[PDB]
Amino acid sequence: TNKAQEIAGKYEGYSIGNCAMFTDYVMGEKSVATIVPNEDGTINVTYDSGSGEFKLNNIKVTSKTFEGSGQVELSMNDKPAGAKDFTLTGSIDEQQKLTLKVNVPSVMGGLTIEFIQGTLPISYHVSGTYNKEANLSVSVGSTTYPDITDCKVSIKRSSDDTVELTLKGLSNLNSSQTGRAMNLGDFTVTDVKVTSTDNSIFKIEGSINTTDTNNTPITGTLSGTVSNSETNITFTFKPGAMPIDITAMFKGKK
Repeated sequence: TNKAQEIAGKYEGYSIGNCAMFTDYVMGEKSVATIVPNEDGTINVTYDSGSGEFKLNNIKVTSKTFEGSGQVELSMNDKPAGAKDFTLTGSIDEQQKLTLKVNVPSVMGGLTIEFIQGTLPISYHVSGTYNKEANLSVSVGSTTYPDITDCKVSIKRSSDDTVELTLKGLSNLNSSQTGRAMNLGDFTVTDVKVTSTDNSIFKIEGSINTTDTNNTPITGTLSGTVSNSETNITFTFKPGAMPIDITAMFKGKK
């Protein structure tokens, strides 16, 4: 059994992209890499990333590792993206998992794409910037303040099933006829848990225990959902030593 056969196979997973302009972007959720031995002991590799198919032929294998270069027609969108040069490196680890990385240096400051074997982490289904059709409605006791439309929530992956969530816009709170506004800043809630019973509606939940951008302590909880680019989140928190909670309901689209 030669070295090419030792790494032969269909490997399934997902593909993540990084360039000068964005990081951790999903290039494909159901990517496939296929390594097939030739009679002479070389391999052909086909990597369907989901935003481009990368092919190499007649490549040599060393210590479960390979590399090569070629041309790819990228399809991050449908449009006729002309051929670009790429280099590809790949290796199979001791547990038979494939790691694969491609560099397309001539586009967007340097585009790299990584193949990661297995299922897409759930946190990718909630991460993003929800600043479209956005609204933030704040209430305390019997007061409901005017709608804030200058606001957003940003969600960043922290692990497979946790995220970091920043609410911006509370600084724009204006007084109501029934009460004065509070001075409130932006804040970030780490360790927010991501779950789903159907892989279509995603629940985000966590306790809040931090300080805002004016250093006011913020304590409480948040609860929301993401589905098809829309989020709805209720934050219930106490600023400082305030003996009543405030509620902020956010909605927006990414």
